[PDB]
Amino acid sequence: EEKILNREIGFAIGMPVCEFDMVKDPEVQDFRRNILNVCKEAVDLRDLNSPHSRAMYVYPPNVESSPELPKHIYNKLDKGQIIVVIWVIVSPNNDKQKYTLKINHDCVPEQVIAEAIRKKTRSQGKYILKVCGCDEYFLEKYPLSQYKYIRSCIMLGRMPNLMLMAKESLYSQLPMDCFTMPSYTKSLWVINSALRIKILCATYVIDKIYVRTGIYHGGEPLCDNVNTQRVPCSNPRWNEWLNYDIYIPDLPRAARLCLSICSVKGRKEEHCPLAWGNINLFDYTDTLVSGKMALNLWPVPHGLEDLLNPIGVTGSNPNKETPCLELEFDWFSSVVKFPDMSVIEEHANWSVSREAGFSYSHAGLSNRLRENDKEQLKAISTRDPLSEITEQEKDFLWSHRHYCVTIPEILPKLLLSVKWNSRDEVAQMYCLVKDWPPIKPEQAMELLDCNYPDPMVRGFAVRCLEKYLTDDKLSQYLIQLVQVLKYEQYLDNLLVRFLLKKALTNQRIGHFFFWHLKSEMHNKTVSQRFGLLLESYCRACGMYLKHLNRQVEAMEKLINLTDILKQEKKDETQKVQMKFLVEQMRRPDFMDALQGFLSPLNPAHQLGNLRLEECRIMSSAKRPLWLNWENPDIMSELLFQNNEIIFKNGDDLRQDMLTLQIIRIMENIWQNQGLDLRMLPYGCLSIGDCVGLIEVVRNSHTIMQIQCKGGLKGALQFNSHTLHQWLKDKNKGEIYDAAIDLFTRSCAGYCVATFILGIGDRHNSNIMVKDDGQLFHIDFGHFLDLTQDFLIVISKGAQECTKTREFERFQEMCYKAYLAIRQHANLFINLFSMMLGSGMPELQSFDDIAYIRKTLALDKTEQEALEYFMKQMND
Ligand SMILES: CC(C)(C)OC(=O)N1CC[C@](C)(N2CCc3c(-c4cnc(N)nc4)nc(N4CCOCC4)nc32)C1
Repeated sequence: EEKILNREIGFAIGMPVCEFDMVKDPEVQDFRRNILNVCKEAVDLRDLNSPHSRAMYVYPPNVESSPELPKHIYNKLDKGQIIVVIWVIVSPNNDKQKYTLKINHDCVPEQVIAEAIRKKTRSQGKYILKVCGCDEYFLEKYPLSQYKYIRSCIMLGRMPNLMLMAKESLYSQLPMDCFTMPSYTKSLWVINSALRIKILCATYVIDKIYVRTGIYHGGEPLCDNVNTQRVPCSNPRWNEWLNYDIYIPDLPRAARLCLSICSVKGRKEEHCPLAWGNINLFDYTDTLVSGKMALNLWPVPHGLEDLLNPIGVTGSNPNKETPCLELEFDWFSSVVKFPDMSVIEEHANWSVSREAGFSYSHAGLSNRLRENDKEQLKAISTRDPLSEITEQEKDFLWSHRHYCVTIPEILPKLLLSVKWNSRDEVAQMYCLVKDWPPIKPEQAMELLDCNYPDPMVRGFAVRCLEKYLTDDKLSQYLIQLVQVLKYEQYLDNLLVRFLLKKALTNQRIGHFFFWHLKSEMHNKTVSQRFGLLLESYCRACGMYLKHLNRQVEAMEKLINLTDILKQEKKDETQKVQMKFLVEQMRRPDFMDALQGFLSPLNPAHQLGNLRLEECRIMSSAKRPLWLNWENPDIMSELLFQNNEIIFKNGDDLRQDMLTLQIIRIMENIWQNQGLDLRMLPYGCLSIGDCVGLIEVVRNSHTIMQIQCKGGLKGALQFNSHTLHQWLKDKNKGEIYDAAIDLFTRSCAGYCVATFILGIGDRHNSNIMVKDDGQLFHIDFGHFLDLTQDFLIVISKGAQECTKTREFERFQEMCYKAYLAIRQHANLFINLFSMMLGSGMPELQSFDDIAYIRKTLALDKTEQEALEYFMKQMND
């Protein structure tokens, strides 16, 4: 009953559910109970129009956000019409019969079905369309071309193959979801005292040692940092009150105490942080902290480059056998609470009245209290998220804060201009935020990074997402939204409720939401937040938990298998290693585990029997596994008969994930702007700590393999004409011009992309080509830091390739692609900035992201940046 569900949830998270019941923290227990309304709401949405609504949850329509087709996509159609193949399975022999239609691109699925019934009968509401080869359905009345599969077929010039299926055949396979509810003052503003914190002593701990402290709002100090006196190592007792230059009523809601135990060496003094810890000055119930408190510290993360870690996670280290700092806060003879919104609202009105009479009767000059000014506000509004905003500009923005509500896009600049250590300014900012006009999701996401910790600011950003973020765009930005959950002060927040609700009403989002959280469960700084979020997801996702457990079981077996191969049988032959794999595959636990589950790279792909004869232990770095499964779909032949995936144990696949996501976003920018630059963002998913899956691109070869004619030629005898000749043999005739054009467009896209992103390495073994001419890159080891062979293909064989008309057309493609991404720089700056909490070695500070500002030449004019890019291309 509930014991079965708790066992399944425990296996999915990799933690028994009873371990959450043992947690004494009232915030943990309140999260577990209070989040359940999000679960109830999602389940009710799924039962509204059951079984159609249940079918839409399990198989959501995979559509683009807009039915409007870019002019170059509409041109690929035949006078606005598409040719589709509709297949029917005629029982008993289960024969596949096809019916070819020529219909308007914007025909809804029921119109297509009716037209297929007409063509079939020439020799209605009881049927649905499915994509041949995978579990993707057309259950909603969107125009056919808006479905990503159809849109993808229009571009690429492939013919859509759809399968007609009885509506009842699908609805009968949807089991009944069993969501069951589980078994489980004074005001801050009347305290007229300055903030002081006592550092008592440290347990579980170079010349001397001290405690470095600071009051922060985000990564910004609200006052000067204050240190304790230096003491010899030993078990240091300080018993020292640290006094801060800030008054208790001026503490913002998101104010934090950031601590460090620092080391001093005498040589120039060398200071090093030994351990760190951050504390929210207010708890989840708005209570100001008081009395004695002990904090277990965390190890210093690699690449800290400062004595404190204000961006770091909040709360005590769960491992209690670590450096433990004892602190004491003042007790104001009562439980002190942050004021209600109505109290803050009254003070904001009284502040606007006081700071108006102060303007008239104040003898001094107050920089914080015309058409040239409106143009200066408009120019500041257009600066990128990493551009510096001076103290004079902050005074300018804050003084015109009411004019700012008319350029809603300026909100991030204005929020940075507020004096967060002044309750008079903050109360006024809350009122402006409360009625601020909504902004576009790509702009609201900026307000969810580490720079904006305020709950009202973050609440506004989430409300913009609830109103304007489509499920397509939510899927596209999922990795960032799951990462910014780490910046939230508390377990229960508006962002977590938005993401969970979305995950629980769209199973495609729920699948990736599960894996982005599960993959970080090894990280103790997020284990509890992500584990509690995972329990609430698993409790309400329905039958999909049974499928997720099968994916988890396959991945655990592959980690175990690859662990034995990398450790115990490392130097044994690939034949002897494959004999071990075939022996492990004869064991029932492994036979079940590595077969008959959905692909974690794309749950629409079923993975049937493991085809060991087509598998191999690769000789590449970290010895990955090349795996091959049968696609058990009734029409697998129309998509792919076998699914090939690389399972790698040892590489941090997060940088590859991020690069592949960015390439996808760049391609959408280009496609929407009428720039057909074909990219290949293949699937890559981090499954855990340096473990993951990579999608194998069918019909691909490295430049190295093409160049050495499969072993005959050696590097010393490498002709720069070989690549072009190989492409001509693979595409003879009219299909040759298409291959050269596809090669040109894809090569242009990758030249610009790798340039802007600063992708290193780049050689004949990490650059690949498909039979049809499509060029792509693999293995993006690092980021934020065009051979003669390609020019010969682009110029169709000419020796003076940099002088042909084809090279001028390729150059224009690159310039337009570069300018299109420069126009969307804030989005890319924001996507990188939101990842600053992952702990990726090549993305640790805003200085790393500033590399994009240089390649995009954001401090120049449009014509000055194009000339910079032309100089880089010519060099
Ligand atoms: C049979 C073909 C010609 C396809 O492959 C071959 O013969 N190769 C011989 C070795 C080879 C280069 N290996 C080595 C590493 C590798 C990776 C890879 C590995 N680690 C990260 N982090 N990221 C990507 N990815 C792919 N890709 C296959 C194509 O689809 C995209 C993914 N191949 C790879 C493939």
